[PDB]
Amino acid sequence: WGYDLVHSLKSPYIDSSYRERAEVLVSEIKAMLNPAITGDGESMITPSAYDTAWVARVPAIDGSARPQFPQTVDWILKNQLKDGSWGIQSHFLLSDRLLATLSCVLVLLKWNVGDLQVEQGIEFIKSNLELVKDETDQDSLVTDFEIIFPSLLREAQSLRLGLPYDLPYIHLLQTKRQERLAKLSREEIYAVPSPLLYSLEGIQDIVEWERIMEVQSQDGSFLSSPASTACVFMHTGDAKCLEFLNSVMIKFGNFVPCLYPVDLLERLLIVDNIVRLGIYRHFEKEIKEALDYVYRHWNERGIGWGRLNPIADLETTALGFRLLRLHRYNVSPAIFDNFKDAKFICSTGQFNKDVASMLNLYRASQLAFPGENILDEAKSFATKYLREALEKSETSSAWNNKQNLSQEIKYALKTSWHASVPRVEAKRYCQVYRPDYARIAKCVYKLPYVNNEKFLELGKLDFNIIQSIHQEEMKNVTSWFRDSGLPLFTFARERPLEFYFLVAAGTYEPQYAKCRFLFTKVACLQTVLDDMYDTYGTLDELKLFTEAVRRWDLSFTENLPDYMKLCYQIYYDIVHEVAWEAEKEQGRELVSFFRKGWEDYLLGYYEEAEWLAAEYVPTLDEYIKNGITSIGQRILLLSGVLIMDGQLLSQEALEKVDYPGRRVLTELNSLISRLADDTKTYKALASSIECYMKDHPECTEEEALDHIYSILEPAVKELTREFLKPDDVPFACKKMLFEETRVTMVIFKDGDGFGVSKLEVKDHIKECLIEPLPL
Ligand SMILES: [Cl-]
Ligand SMILES: [Mg+2]
Ligand SMILES: [Mg+2]
Ligand SMILES: [Mg+2]
Repeated sequence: WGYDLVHSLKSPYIDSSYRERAEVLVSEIKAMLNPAITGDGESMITPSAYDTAWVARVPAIDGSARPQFPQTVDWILKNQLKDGSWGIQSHFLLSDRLLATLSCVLVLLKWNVGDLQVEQGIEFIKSNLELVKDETDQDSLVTDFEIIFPSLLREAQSLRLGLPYDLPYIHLLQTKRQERLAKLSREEIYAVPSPLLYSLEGIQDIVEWERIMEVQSQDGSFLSSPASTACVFMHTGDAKCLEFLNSVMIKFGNFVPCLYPVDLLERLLIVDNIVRLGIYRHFEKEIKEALDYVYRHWNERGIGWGRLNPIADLETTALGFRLLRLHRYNVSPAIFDNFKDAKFICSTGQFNKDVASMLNLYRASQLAFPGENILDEAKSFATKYLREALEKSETSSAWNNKQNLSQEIKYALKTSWHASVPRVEAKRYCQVYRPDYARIAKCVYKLPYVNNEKFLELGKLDFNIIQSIHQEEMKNVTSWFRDSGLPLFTFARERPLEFYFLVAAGTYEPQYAKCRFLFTKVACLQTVLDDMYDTYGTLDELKLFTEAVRRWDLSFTENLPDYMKLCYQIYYDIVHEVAWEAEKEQGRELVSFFRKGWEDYLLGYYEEAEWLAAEYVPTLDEYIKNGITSIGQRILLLSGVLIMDGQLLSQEALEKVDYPGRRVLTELNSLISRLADDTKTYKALASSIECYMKDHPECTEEEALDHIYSILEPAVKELTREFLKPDDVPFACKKMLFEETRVTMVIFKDGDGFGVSKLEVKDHIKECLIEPLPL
């Protein structure tokens, strides 16, 4: 550890060829995504054999005895899998194969063709149905399986196909079907668009076709389902229905997907994945183009996965809310009123979709601004839902286990967005992201623009390049620390890597090396100043040191004890090196501004020193006032933020994020740091807890702690708004301040009062800065 560990590191990814390879990946990715955000190749989605077979049913509109779309028949005949089923070969899901195979077998029979495919299709259905012993064996269910399959299977039964119609599992499905159909308002199907419009082909005996057009989508589809739309068409001859089938055939050629379009959801999944992989900074233009389009279609009623959906979708709406707000678009969490009742519902659709909706709601809820009570409710509700989902047997289906759903859920619940290490989360996601990820709706499908090899390849490479660059910086850091004189103060612990990590883990970009470096010097100085003021020094010594702080005269230190003479000199050098760099970057005078900041900080320390010497316990108001200034986060933050390559902060601009006395970014960080620190430790002079109990003699320790959190929680919402707020402050500066707060919040998370876990601090440095991703 320390100097020796760091200088032994030898990362290959520093060589310029790796960055050059990464730039080819970036260009290839932009080319791949171009049709999805700029062109017309939108909605890239795999075939649905099940839906294709429904479209193949439509008889020629000229009245002749052939299909209107004979290419779909040809497709089906040519795409049977080796086991006799239809579906995507890479991923086997019983309900998907059962539904799709029975659908294809029936359409082939209609047109009197593919006798061999039909024979093999029937064998698969019969064979696999007889393997189901109990419920646990059915696996994950595609959308509305319980409703559609009994209906489709009755159709087969009327044709007397050789299927096991009398199996227990079959009877169970009918039972489940009746159960779903009971809670159904029939009269409302025609008045209020609902999830069931996605599967009309499964409830033909219920639907009055002459009334169903009122809930048709503007593009002629029924909830974007080709199968469902085709069904309505054969019953009504509706022209807009036909136009929708035509548009889908024109787009895909000889097949259809199970959802079309998916323009809104797809765009958001692309951005989500790019962001979580840590590679967003390469694709600013594409992310703006994607989100601008989503925002154009953002409305008070929420959004569906496609822009023409007649009803909003919680999964897509919650994802959109989060990404839009995260990217500084103005959205209101009142859109979640659309998914309420007399509160929330979303306990109806297919399981994976329901879980995805609640994960997205849970995540969106963490981006709350002050006074946004509905997000507080959303959080509670989503948390409760997700905790229950873990206890559900569906969560442990073979399919869900293969995708580690329970792990994803558990990880989501233990993960607080505010208390996160950004570089570490991206690293972890590169380890979970799947190029061949399969999703569920009416059938199993993939979105190749969202899930592919290139994303991951760039993700891993980019992470390793960034990390190797940081490893070289850590050599400079440790090299500087060693010759700095700081190691001489043996009453203070040496933590240069921990302070480096504090900034590098959030502000990682290669151009901000000077920012990380100066930040690390100041934090190293501060830990020594801190131990000097609250532990090592005597009041009389500290009065002398505090006086020299006021004078800014090196010659004046002749009065000080030897150890303080040295401390003053290092302090004086570091302050003025930071100042010089800042003036270089900013092009204006900043020495006076920095000196004032250091004065306030250390006078704060001295006031605290006087309190200790007098065994004085301040009121909580006094404690907080002093603690915001003396915790020293402010002057530390300024020492990094004013020296970010190419980021100009006028005085006016700076005062929007730094202004002692106001609730701006640096002030909120100071307050949050002080209190998150107290809540984390305090048990191990006097803290905020102890101060409240002096102010309120009768209150318990529990009441005292609870009150501290009542100050914390609102502060964190304000931090979030100040960060994301639109303004004329360089966003990179705001992000630096925010990300430093986030890493701080990781360090002090879960405040039981015992103290900080030093062992986990090290593990974070290891994961983030030491060990690369395997390629
Ligand atoms: Cl998968
Ligand atoms: Mg202290
Ligand atoms: Mg201390
Ligand atoms: Mg402490």
